[PDB]
Amino acid sequence: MHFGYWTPIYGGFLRNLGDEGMPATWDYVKKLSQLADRLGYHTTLVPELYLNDRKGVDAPSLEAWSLSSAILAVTEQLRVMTAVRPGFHLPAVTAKESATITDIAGTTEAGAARFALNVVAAWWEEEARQYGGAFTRHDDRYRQATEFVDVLRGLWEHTPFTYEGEHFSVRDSILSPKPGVHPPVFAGGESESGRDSIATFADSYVLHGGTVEEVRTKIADMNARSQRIHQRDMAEFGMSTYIIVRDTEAEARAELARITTVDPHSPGYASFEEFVKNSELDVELSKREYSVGTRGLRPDLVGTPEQVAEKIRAYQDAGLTLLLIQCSPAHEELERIAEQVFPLVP
Amino acid sequence: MHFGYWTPIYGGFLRNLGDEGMPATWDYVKKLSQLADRLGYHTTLVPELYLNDRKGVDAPSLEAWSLSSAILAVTEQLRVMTAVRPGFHLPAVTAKESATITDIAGTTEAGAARFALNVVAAWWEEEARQYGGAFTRHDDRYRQATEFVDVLRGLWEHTPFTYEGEHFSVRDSILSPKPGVHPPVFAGGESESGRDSIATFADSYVLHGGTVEEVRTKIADMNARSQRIHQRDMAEFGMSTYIIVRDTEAEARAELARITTVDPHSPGYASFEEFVKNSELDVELSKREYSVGTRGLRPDLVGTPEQVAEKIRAYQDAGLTLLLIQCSPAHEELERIAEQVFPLVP
Repeated sequence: MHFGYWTPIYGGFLRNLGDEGMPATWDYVKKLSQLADRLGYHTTLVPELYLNDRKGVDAPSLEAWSLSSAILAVTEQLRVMTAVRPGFHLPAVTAKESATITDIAGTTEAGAARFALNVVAAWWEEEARQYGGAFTRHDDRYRQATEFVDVLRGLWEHTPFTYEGEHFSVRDSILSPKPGVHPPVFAGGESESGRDSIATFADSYVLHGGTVEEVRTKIADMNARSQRIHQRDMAEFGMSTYIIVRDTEAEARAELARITTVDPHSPGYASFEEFVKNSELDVELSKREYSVGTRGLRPDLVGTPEQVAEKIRAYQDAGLTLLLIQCSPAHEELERIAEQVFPLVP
Repeated sequence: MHFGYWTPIYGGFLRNLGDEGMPATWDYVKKLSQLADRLGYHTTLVPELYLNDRKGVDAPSLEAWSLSSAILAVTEQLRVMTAVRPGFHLPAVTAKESATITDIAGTTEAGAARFALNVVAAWWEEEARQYGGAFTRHDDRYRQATEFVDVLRGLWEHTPFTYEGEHFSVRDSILSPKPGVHPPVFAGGESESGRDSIATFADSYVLHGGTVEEVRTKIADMNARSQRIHQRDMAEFGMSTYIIVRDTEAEARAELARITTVDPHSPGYASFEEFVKNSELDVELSKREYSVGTRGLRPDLVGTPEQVAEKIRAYQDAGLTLLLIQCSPAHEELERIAEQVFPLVP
């Protein structure tokens, strides 16, 4: 079980509250990344959005690729998983940028790649209008993600590489040097049609917060699809989840109530209606499920370190290999998890 | 007189030779950037090209934006001037990436911006075919650079910002937070039609290697254009030049002969014909002028520290405020310049 966390690029993760002692500045991100790297966190997910989807469109937010490159230059072992939307990027330029970031980061002590990519869809239509991104329809959305990954892979292995497609196309392209260890491709998308495409192009899978049976079922389904396409199980499985660990379960449950106290005028839910409309997920999201992220409290990792470790161990047996923890304040909470929960989860 | 230098992203600057003890790796770039920052170098120019134009298309090369972000995270005072081609970027995404890099870098002791942009044209047509860039020519090339900068400026000052143009367009776009000190816009382009557009959108000007009279005339011409458009002189003037400093002038001239020894099988001149065709400069380049860069040896800063300092002082009186020095090996040569030439040039 690898322990990861979300990098706070929006000044927090709670849509009901404002200040969480997590400023959206490089000063805070550097301190947090260096602390997590020292504590033994395996990976950090840096989401890619040019508008703050947690505190309001006008609230301060950091750019994913520049921040990711800077984090890797000031850390030693922490892997940086960076999100990427095909509609906002050229795959040939992205492949070159990724190879350079692989060199800047190097590899872990065991020779594993310190940089990964999360192929996410541009669900926010207003963000695409504002930042000039190509908004795609769900069947062509999954085909644009396949073509983008085919060009990334093709350039990292072949010299020259040529590709022809409806969304992306390259002619006799030369990329030198190739990454030492190629960045692993992670992807998330619960559409039934998209599940087959994601099983083909991605190495590992990302999932939103769910119960132990929902996670076991979805991991088994993805491995079955990957077994029919490539004759292999998927390399890693990460779940985006919110964690609340305290000395007593009553303190943990009091903090749950505090963060779920709905403020009617909170601008955090600006992107909620657009997420419901243009994020084709199997089950539609409610306003309460969008309080800390995308079903961050559904796994219910709220309690004492022993209780939370017991729940984490059940996800490990269900097939989960990585957690992508959302905290508040992350500088104090990630240290608490490292000290109290990490030894209990082998 | 501010002393700057070119970051070696192609494994050297000499098209006639191969190995220059300057590997195109982050290990070398980090050592070089940290050394230059300690020595007192003001700025470093990181060119943007996805193919190696100095050692052959298939030779190893580093990506400009990821490397620039990583350099700024590991330095304290050195400013990083990064090149940007409008045909390979979305100006709204570039404005956000630039604001985040401004936060990662912070400011110098005097409160000046540690990140600058060099608006360069996509002259390499084969590179645009390979990496999916939008190749423009003539009035479209200069109109695309004006629109790109108008969107960058508009997003850094106004909230929301709207722009309409043939190349770029944005609708009610929100960018938060704005950079503390906006990145200064540098530009290079000797076309007479392009000179008026560059004087309008850019804060400072970049020039290729030239004589003291060529530089004096061109700086005066640019300030006269800027005076008619904005009623002000341009902020800075940088010249890309190659330097050779030795204890004796005979040693310096022997090194000049060594680096200008043409090798018939050198793959460095792969982009020479395409540079001559699609660069759009007042004077066409010869093969000998493309040996170390773009007329890097035309200023002739070859000699003893006293002789080279005397020549630098004449450029300072002609109107030049910044040098963008090309070295080989840069780790030894930039230290030599800092020790011997820096005190002689006040």
